[PDB]
Amino acid sequence: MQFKLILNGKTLKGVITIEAVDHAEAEKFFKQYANDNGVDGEWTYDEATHTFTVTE
Amino acid sequence: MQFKLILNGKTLKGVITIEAVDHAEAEKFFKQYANDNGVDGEWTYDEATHTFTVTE
Ligand code: NI
Repeated sequence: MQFKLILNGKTLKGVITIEAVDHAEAEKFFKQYANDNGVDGEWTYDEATHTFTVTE
Repeated sequence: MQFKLILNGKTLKGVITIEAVDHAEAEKFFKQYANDNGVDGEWTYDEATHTFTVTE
């Protein structure tokens, strides 16, 4: 299902949409996306939006 | 499966194990647990242990 992640970092801004199976898959997938492109921070999650964000 | 919650709060420390259906309902049980018992802070998640943390 549709899960979204907002990469609100220093240099880069972003919004990614995926169709992962659940909160579990979407979560690890986004931990790895943010890590691979160099934004790491605290993760916020709204379950009304199915939207993760990571803020630096 | 057994999901865990590490409550790192100013005064209170805690560790809860529950048997919620998935990462989703465990995380919401832990969200409404955290406010219901009055800890507000930053959440990190370990997928090796099935273990949430909130550090106030
Ligand atoms: Ni999560």
